Amino acid sequence: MFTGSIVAIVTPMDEKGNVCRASLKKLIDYHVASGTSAIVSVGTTGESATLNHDEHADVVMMTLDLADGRIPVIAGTGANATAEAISLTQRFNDSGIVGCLTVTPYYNRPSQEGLYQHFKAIAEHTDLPQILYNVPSRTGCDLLPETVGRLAKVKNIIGIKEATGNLTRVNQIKELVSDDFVLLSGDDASALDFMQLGGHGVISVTANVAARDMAQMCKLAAEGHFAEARVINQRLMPLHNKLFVEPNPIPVKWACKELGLVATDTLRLPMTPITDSGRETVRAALKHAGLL
Amino acid sequence: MFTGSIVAIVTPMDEKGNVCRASLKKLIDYHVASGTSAIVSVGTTGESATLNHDEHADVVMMTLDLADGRIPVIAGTGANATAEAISLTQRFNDSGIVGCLTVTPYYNRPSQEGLYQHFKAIAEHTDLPQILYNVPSRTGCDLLPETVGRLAKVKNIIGIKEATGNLTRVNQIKELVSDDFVLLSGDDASALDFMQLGGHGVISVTANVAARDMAQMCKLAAEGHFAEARVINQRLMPLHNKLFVEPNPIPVKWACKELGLVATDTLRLPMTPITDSGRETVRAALKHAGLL
Amino acid sequence: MFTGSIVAIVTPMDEKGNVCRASLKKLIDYHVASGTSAIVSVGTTGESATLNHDEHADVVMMTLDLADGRIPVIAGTGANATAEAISLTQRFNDSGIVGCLTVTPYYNRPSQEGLYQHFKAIAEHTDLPQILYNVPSRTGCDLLPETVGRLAKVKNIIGIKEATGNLTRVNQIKELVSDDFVLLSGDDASALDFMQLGGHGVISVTANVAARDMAQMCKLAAEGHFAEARVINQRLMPLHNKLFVEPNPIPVKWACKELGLVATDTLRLPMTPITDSGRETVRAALKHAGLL
Amino acid sequence: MFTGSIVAIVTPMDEKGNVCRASLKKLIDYHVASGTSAIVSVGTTGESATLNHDEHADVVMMTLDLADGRIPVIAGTGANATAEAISLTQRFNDSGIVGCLTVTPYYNRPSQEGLYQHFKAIAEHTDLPQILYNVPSRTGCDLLPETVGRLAKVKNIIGIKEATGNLTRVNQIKELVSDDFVLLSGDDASALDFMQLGGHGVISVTANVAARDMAQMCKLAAEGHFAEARVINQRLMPLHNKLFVEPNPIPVKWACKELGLVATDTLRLPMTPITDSGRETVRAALKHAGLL
Ligand SMILES: [K+]
Ligand SMILES: [K+]
Ligand SMILES: [K+]
Ligand SMILES: [K+]
Repeated sequence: MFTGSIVAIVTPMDEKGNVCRASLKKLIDYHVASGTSAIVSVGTTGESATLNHDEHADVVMMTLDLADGRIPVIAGTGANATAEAISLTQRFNDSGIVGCLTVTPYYNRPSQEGLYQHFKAIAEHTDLPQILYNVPSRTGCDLLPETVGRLAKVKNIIGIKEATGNLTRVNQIKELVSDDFVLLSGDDASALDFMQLGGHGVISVTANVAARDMAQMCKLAAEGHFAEARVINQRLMPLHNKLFVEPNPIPVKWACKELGLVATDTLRLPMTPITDSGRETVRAALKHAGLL
Repeated sequence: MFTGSIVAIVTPMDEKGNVCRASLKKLIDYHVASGTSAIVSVGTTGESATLNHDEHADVVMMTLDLADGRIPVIAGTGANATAEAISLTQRFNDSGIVGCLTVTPYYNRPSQEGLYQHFKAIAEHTDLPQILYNVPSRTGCDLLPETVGRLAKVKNIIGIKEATGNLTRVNQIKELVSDDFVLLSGDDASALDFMQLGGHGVISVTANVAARDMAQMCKLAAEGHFAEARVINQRLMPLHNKLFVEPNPIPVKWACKELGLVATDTLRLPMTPITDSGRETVRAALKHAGLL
Repeated sequence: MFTGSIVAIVTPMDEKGNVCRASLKKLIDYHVASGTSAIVSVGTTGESATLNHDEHADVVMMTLDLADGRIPVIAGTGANATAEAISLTQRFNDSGIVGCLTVTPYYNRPSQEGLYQHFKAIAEHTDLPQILYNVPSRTGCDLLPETVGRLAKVKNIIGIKEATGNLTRVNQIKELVSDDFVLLSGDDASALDFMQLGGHGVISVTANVAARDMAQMCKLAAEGHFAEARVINQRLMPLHNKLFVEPNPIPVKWACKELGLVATDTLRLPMTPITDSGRETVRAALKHAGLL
Repeated sequence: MFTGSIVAIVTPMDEKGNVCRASLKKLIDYHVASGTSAIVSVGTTGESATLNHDEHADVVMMTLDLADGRIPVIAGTGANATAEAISLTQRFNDSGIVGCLTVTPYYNRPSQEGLYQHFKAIAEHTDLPQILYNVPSRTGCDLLPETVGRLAKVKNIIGIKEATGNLTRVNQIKELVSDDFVLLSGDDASALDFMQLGGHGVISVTANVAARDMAQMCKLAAEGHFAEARVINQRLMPLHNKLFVEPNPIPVKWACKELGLVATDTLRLPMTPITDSGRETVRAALKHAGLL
């Protein structure tokens, strides 16, 4: 659903930079077995920036097909041009996906009114649940709680993936939206704290390599067993952190290859191969989490 | 050249949001008459983000046509995917443009190495001069001086539009590159200071409405007459600031419409109409500059 | 104790800028009746910066005397010179105070090792419990969790007043210290969230004017009744915020005078009298909290 | 004058942490010989924070004595309490100092109005010229250009040591004040740029060890020979940066001891000894500058 450990899955690629079906199938099975709640296909971690709209749609359909109904698929549909966002959204209108993860327009820096207008129009062109995504450090703009409250009144807008790492925002948003509105963390290092404050889950990068643990940590947190949840979080912390020792998804794709979950760690420019020291660092975090 | 006052020209649109040729023609004649050094077609102020590649190409082509050789045209060709960037550049290869303004990949946040690989690849597949564009506030990433030093070694990469507003950068970059490498300000409010420290010009938003004063100011600065350049810069300061009271190009498009330079101030979503409060602030700035 | 609503009390002054005993007595009685847990005398809010060491000591002794054992008194003992801090601490060694609130050296910006050395020496010259105080925005330096863990091993160092507003720090510090180590919020706007994450109380400014409510909010939070705690927090939020509409303690001293708790709102330079719009703002927040 | 290279001189101490006259005498003779314009006695680099008012006065007095009229002395007289500032200034009234360097109140964070009241009061109770000192990184507060414009109207306030490193400030302040108001850099790494934009000098930390190069560099800059000034600035750059590898004055005191200029590099707590890693970094910077 839109609760628990939702994975922002990587798009495994062959040596040529094209989606590798075999590796994608392995990852999906892994998530189905590990207890992951849902899969966000072609989000930032899935290299949505270097995949054209057609390739993007292909990856989503393939994932949907490989999921075979065993696990829900949420599609990344963000764009910085309102017409473009609506257009990408419409490709999935009756695809089988359960909702869309749509980011605030990046680079062009619209006003809060622009942000509002942008999401309102997208929402009016689909029946699919829309989950807002705010990540000021990559977009150059920040969706404020007041605007979220406004947008939460649109029937189709059902939640938000908050990636600021600004924990005071959980309750500022909660105070303005209904209890039905879903609050998901967008920052692994603080997801547990986010949950202890009232969040409902996390759209995770760490979950790519430690799905079992992340799912367990989230269930406990959900049941209010924060003390035992912290133990898992402590084992994972070096991963929550070192997975960004280099531009995500560079560290997570290598970790995946290393773990034997994907065939290659190939990425598309401007993402480049992990450095040697980067390898050493990630390998240690893996060791510490007990995955290696 | 790639010196002096270069206008980051707006893309005039009708009520339907489609490019308006008559207004564009008017703007071009205005710059030819005011002494503007060159025109940057379809850059950030030209709404590159909301124009599809086909519209992007048509606008650049229309501009060349309307310019009729009277003023050089530089096309915005930035993308956050290297392959997309290369393709976009190939569509302009022998169009008649003098160079390309290429922005650091936004949103995906690549490393200094990725940034290096990105631009090197683009430069390798064209013969047009490349002008790098650094604006961390909008992209989420920063092209450091040392990376600029590496890139400047590529025959094709001839300059940089620096928009951090961090003036220590002028001499940090200046010392790492060749004497003929061009440094252009990308921040109107600090452009004269930038030029006083060693820069060669400015890719201006203010030049859209104060083309003549900007051209004189830059010429005075280039000649070392900073005191007399400061006088003009003081008249223009409110505009340098107020043109950003609301998300650019919202204030400047309104200002063009107000002066009778363009028919409408219509923009594409997520850009919204100027507020009444914005109208009065920009208007007062126009009077201060002596334009209305 | 070192739990619940601890007030960073203002130092009421006559028209001449000297402590007003009558007004101080009224405030202390108010806190005793309202259920405030403890009083931090001559802290930042109490204008420790404009009071010399002798006047500082006089205010503490007077407060201690007026408290008459009905409520614990913690004394502010911070200084940016280690010898000076030790010296001020020693004046209170057998005064009757229950502990000292000592801030990280301001202005001189020592290293983490310097911070460590600084608090270790102070602690070695007293038997009084020491509560560390980290407020990077006023001091220019930041005491990191790792250093806190180091210092928490010193028997005499018993807790920390965290005023960064950085909520991820509650559990980073908790992971490194014993469960006996006290974590107090130093930021009213986020104190409840701080408590929900594991904090034990708040050294509050808001408590100066809404002591009953703050004490109640803290007890509920302590008993795990966060939902009802939020209701009180919501009523107080405009106060948590507008109390800093001007340099603290300018807004809180006026609120105090307005409420009739102190005779005058006189402050010492560089603190200046509240502005008219400042008054209007604070008066509204008071209204909203139902105090006015 | 209040032009050129002005050294923010260190306060040499023996093993016990007491002021060492012999080393001070040596430093003063060094500046007299190297061409240093003036000496700032007991400023931030001189450990004003760990010296009591009596020690502060003795050091300033010793310096005047040892200077024996061969070089002007400016005393640091800043305090975060207006009354304390006024008193400190009165102790130097007819001492022979040429002016006072007075820092914006740190820690208590006053408003622009408070800042204005503070300096006006100080200026009113002395006849010595006042040089304002803005360093937000250490004080937690910022003296804006417009407040500087107000203060500059006070006969007595003659200049500002600007240490933000924000170069747009030069002309923002320049345009608000009288032609004879002095602008001094307080940031070594950006001092030449600051001077190139209109500043008159720099109150330097690097001048402690490279007095001669700094004096020539500033004279060249004052004469408009920026190219030849840049050459020297490049040699000195590693030092401009490395002298802050560890909390100033830790690196610079070590450097003085290393050159044989001072007997010991002892500091007072919270300042701690230089680390071995620091030793090697500063040493390499000394070789680069050609001093060792
Ligand atoms: K809704
Ligand atoms: K080149
Ligand atoms: K302890
Ligand atoms: K003056």
